[PDB]
Amino acid sequence: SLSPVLLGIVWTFLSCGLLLILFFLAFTIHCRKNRIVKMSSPNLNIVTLLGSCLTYSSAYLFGIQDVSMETLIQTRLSMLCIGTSLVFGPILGKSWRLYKVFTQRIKDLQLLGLVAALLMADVILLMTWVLTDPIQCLQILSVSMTVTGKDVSCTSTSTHFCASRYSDVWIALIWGCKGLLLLYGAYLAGLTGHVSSPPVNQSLTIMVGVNLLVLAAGLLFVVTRYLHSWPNLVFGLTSGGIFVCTTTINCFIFIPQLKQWKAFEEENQTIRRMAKYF
Amino acid sequence: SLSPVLLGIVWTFLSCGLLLILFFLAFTIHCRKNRIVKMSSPNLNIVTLLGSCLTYSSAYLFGIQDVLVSMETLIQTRLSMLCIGTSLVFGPILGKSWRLYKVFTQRKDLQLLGLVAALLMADVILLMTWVLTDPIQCLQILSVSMTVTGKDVSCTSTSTHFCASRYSDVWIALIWGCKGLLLLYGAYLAGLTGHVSSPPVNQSLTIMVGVNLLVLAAGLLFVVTRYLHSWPNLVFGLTSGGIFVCTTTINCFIFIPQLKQWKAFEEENQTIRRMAKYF
Ligand SMILES: CCCCCC/C=C/CCCCCCCC(=O)OC[C@H](COP(=O)([O-])OCC[N+](C)(C)C)OC(=O)CCCCCCCCCCCCCCCCC
Ligand SMILES: CCCCCC/C=C/CCCCCCCC(=O)OC[C@H](COP(=O)([O-])OCC[N+](C)(C)C)OC(=O)CCCCCCCCCCCCCCCCC
Repeated sequence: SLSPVLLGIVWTFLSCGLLLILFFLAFTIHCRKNRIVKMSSPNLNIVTLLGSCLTYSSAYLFGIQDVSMETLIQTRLSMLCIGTSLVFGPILGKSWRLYKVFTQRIKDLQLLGLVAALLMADVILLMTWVLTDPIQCLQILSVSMTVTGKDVSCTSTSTHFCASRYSDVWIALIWGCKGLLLLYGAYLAGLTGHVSSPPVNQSLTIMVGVNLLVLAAGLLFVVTRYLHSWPNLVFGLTSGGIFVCTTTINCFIFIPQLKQWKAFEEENQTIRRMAKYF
Repeated sequence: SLSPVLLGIVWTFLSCGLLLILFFLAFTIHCRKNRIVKMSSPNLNIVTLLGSCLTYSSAYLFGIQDVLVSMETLIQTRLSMLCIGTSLVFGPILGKSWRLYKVFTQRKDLQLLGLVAALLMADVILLMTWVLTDPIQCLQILSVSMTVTGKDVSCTSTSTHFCASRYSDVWIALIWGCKGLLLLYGAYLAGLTGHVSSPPVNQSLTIMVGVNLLVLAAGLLFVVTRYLHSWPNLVFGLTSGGIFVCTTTINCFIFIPQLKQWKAFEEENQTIRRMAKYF
């Protein structure tokens, strides 16, 4: 039921995003010991890039329709939740470390432990969601007689959807926990405001990321809920929102590093040129 | 409909909160030239207290049930009052934080009043669009559904009467979304002014406590209103308690330090007056 053209366009965009993420991974693994890369916590960037990979994979999984379907939907939604937690944890840890060293001074292990607890919260919520009530797909046909007190109307609808019995409670939980995390992250971004350079100070990236996150989540929640008879629109909007948010966050993280690195080695090459000239 | 004991208890608690807001308003207006009050923003504190009054008033309206047999406009007005009251409570705090940040980062109440006026105009245009496009309708629907799984088939008979909008989750996501973006910017502002001055002038702790309590209460009350419509006492008590807790906590965090630092100032004044009388 999905157009091949839209599928091809979305897959090409997601593959280009994955290639960009892999390029950033190669850059931050190869140039680990460089000053510009080393001062930007290259170990905590691996977790962000891994979460970005998970988010892109879930965006891919959002595009297959027919074939169970419950396992597919749970898999892609849990992949999205895990990937976004892994993307946003390291940034918050970096901001917290910058705040702590600035304010009357943290190893990578403690930050990774905090990120692991953050991930465990999501794992607990997803596990209790999957076990308490799965996302079983039901074919619903019914006849409804509407009485508003002034007019009588009758309608017969045969609808099919994949959802939980109490899906809004799990929604409100996941949205709520992520929102508390984002509020604390915005507080951290404010605290480490104009405290250092962009590659070290992850403050604009946090604000852009949380704003895009809230906007995309609201839009896609509404669109999935109500425009379910527009499969191409829902698929395109979901994939575009995931792609835009992930690509924007990763670009904000890594482009400053790339340009500062280019300037650093250009200066080193000029120094070597001067040494060779004499 | 609703138990008289729960109604009485909720009304007592809301009345006590409203009297506390009235006392804070009297303190702000009376001592508007005092140094501790003046270095705060009494004109903006008045707006915060008026928003608190609106939020306390809406909690009373949440307890009216099976009286206006008129029920649609009651829900519309109680929810619009909550939205406007939250805007009026939180806008002034953000304006005070922004003014503090801009004063100490250099290279005014009318401007902040204009900013919060725009903030309230956003909610006004959202609420007007909600009412005019998709208003609440109190409709009774009886229906039978033949729920069939991959291998199992069952039938159910449901007859329900609820007052809600046709595209209710659209307006929910919109208002929740705009409020959440403003609260994210408020958290950013609280971070920017994290340790810039004292709690009477600095509003970081009040902002963070308020946004956390607000998100938690809204998330709880959305779910319980949606899924526990068969528990009128529970939903009424929980909604009133959440509104009361949020408003009371925010206003106490704003105004108690003012009272503390005003009483200390007055005590110092009295001590020096007594020493002057001695000599
Ligand atoms: C950094 C990159 C990451 C950001 C990407 C943002 C994109 C989000 C799109 C996915 C969310 C919409 C889909 C909702 C679920 C669905 O498809 O329906 C199946 C169902 C709900 O179906 P339904 O209710 O939408 O439709 C049925 C309507 N009916 C009338 C029957 C009720 O899912 C559930 O039951 C709930 C599952 C919760 C699991 C978590 C979801 C993924 C979380 C990813 C975002 C978390 C981070 C951001 C949080 C926001 C900021 C605080
Ligand atoms: C500082 C003090 C203020 C904080 C007080 C926080 C308490 C909030 C409790 C009220 C919200 C729950 C009620 C939801 C609407 C309802 O009653 O159902 C009628 C209906 C929804 O009904 P329903 O969907 O819940 O039940 C019917 C289910 N059915 C299957 C039929 C759909 O309301 C609407 O249609 C939406 C109207 C939106 C108007 C705005 C609501 C009030 C706004 C107050 C909170 C804003 C500030 C916080 C935002 C979040 C933080 C970023």
